[PDB]
Amino acid sequence: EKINSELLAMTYGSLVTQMLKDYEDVAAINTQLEKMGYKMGMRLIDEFMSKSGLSSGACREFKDTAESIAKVAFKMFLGINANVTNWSKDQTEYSIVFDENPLNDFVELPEPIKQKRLYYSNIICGVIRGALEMVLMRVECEYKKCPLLGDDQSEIRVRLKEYLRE
Amino acid sequence: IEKINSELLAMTYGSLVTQMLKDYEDVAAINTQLEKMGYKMGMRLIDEFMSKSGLSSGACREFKDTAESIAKVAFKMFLGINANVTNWSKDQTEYSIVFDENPLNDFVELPEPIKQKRLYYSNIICGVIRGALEMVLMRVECEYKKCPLLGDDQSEIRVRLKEYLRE
Ligand SMILES: *C(=O)CCCCCCCCCCCCCCC
Ligand SMILES: *C(=O)CCCCCCCCCCCCCCC
Repeated sequence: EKINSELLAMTYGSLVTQMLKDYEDVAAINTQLEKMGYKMGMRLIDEFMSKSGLSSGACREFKDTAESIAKVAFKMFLGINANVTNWSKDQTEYSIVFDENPLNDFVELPEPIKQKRLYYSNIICGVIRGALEMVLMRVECEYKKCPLLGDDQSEIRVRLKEYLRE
Repeated sequence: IEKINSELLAMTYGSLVTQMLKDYEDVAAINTQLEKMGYKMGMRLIDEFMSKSGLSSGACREFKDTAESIAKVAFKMFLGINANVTNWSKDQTEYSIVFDENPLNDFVELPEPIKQKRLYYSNIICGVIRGALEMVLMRVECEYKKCPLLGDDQSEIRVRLKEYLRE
């Protein structure tokens, strides 16, 4: 709902504001926002699985995670419609692109923060990594494009590092 | 609202409190900054609440009216919490909002020295109340008095009217 989405956006906005006071190094902020999401995603995967109706085999292959994240997870948690593009030939990498992001609403980065490329929503990358670890996939996930930095759309890259064994 | 969105909000807020708790020696300042974050949010949120709640401007004429509006409508709409009003003052300028469950508190355990320092983990709620009511021209003071994370039997938030404001 819009009001709960506004409330989440403002809460996360308070977090990023706090990080900008507590850290002088934007790279450090990016790293900690991602580590914060990582812990969340390990806990969020259970809510996603139950409320999505997906089975374990919907998560057997790395290739399958693109549609689940872009078409289900993004709508469920952020109300965003995302698309999958830029597949690698070996299908170990894909990009998730989207033109809207409720966390970005009413946000304006000061010029030095833009030039140093803060990824305001970097927490999303951590959530993906932590969630996918729980279905036994170790991935790297990083932002490449964000309209707050003057880019034409948002793009997040997801790369498979290894399949895990329990 | 829905569990997955409420869990997601609880975890995002939890990362905020966790980041602030690095400043472990001035817990009072943490309480205050959490309130100021809520204060700014509540000024921005009040208009949306009025719209989704269907309340008119005259629904907010008297301070006594805010108690049911916050405890019974806002708390359900924003946190999924059912709350109750108690401990009215004789002149109806003070009431408390009491509740036994709080989704922001889920799976949270404060270390013993933080409990002794009386962190109010959910203090952002007090600021939301203060900022929202300012927009309907009430200057209020709103503080936590009891929280189960500190060993209390329930949550209690005190709301006190300081003055009716002028446009
Ligand atoms: C099998 O393929 C499992 C799918 C993994 C679900 C991933 C959920 C992540 C969605 C992004 C949520 C970002 C929330 C940010 C909060 C501030
Ligand atoms: C007229 O007097 C109407 C009363 C104003 C209602 C204000 C709504 C308060 C919202 C409380 C919930 C705080 C949410 C905390 C988010 C982390």
